[PDB]
Amino acid sequence: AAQTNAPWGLARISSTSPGTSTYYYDESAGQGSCVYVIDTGIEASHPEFEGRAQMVKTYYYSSRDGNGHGTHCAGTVGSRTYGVAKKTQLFGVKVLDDNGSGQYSTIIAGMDFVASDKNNRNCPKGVVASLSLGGGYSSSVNSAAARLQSSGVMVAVAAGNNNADARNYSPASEPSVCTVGASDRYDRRSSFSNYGSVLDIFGPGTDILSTWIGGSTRSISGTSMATPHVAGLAAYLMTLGKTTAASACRYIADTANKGDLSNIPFGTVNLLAYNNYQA
Ligand SMILES: [Pr+3]
Ligand SMILES: [Pr+3]
Repeated sequence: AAQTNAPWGLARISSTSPGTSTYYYDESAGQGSCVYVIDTGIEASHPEFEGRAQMVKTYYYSSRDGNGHGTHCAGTVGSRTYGVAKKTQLFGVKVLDDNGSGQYSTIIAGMDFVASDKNNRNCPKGVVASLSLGGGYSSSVNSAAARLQSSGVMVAVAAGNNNADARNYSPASEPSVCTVGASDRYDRRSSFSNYGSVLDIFGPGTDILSTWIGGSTRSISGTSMATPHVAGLAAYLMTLGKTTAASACRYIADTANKGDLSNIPFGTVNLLAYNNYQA
């Protein structure tokens, strides 16, 4: 399948080179997989989700995304126009408030929730969780991410926007998950992207167009935007049967574009998420 004039991030993930505009992908499009977006919520009513999104848990007064951040990330996972895996099922878990903030206790509860809740869903091709969030180092937050991964969920987490070593941020610094840095459309490390040995992979993160609340769209930047590219890619590859929740991050690194990125510090992987679609 081919989407013409795609957001640059989608085009990038289906090309060995920067600068292309068409997103090439297998028509299976992540069908049969499930992605939990653990964030500010998802505006499930957005036409771009086509009925494939639903809120399943909130830790606040409402399940509504009153911010937009979660809706943007969910859109990059699986919206029609802005999504990597355009036919996946999206599940919203609101651990962040409408200012985009959340307590670590709540974020941990949300991860534990997904580990259990997946056992009540039909997700024959597997389960992914996208965590576009984080703050300073916490062994408890890292452990929650490790548990979620161990439970059989492909966990993708943001590296953080501190232009620093991700070792000092959580859940980024949890080794057993998939820690995602951000790149821009000229294949530079995004100016804000964290780096370091714990990064597993980079995804498009600068000037990423996706869904927003109020049935709208906008372009924003962050390792928060790179993370759902990788979560969506994992879902897509799992639907194709090429990999599993336990092995998808490694598979994505195995098959990534290598050495294409600039301003990568020595000791940080130079690996950019790539779907290797061959029609
Ligand atoms: Pr290349
Ligand atoms: Pr890792």
